[PDB]
Amino acid sequence: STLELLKDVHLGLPVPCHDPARLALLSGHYLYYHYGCDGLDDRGWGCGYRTLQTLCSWPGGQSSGVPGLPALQGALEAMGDKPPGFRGSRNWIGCVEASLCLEHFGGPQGRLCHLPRGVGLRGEEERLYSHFTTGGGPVMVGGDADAQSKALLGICEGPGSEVYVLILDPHYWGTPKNRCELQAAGWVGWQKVKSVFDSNSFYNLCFTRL
Repeated sequence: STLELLKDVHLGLPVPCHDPARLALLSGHYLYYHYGCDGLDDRGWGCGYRTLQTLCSWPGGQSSGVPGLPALQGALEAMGDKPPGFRGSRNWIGCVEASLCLEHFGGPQGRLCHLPRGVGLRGEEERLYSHFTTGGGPVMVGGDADAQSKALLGICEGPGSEVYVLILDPHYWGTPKNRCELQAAGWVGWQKVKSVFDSNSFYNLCFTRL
């Protein structure tokens, strides 16, 4: 009768440092949306929608008001952001579309941020700490130029301020049994910012707040 998705899947993960100097995790709850999780086969193109659905699930960790992919595409058509025929298409979306859909469906507020080429998080480290500390939600990372949408759920750093971010990857295909399975395979996990955000690429972020 109901869509049974996994909740708060990062819980139980070890800190990626021996002695973290700073650590901030999101508050509130979210669900793990991923390829095909609702029966629609969006492999290869749907991951931006899946990350967006995760954002929509926060902070209640509830699926009941989270739109499906067709409804998301239909909203973009209705708003004039995409041409007729977009609904039913296999077109990808990113942070720009996500921010528009958040507003349309009354989801958390979605604030855009562009990261150009540069070191680390390009100066946005402090914003990310403050964001999570002040009740911020999952941060979408667009899938442009790497073909992988991701959500950011936390941030920490070691003694030398090498930063790690807690990443949620929506590319799982199948039915994940539990959060331990996701953690063991790295579908959710801490990663060094240097590896998540290639210094020679651009990234878009969409911060969620409520």
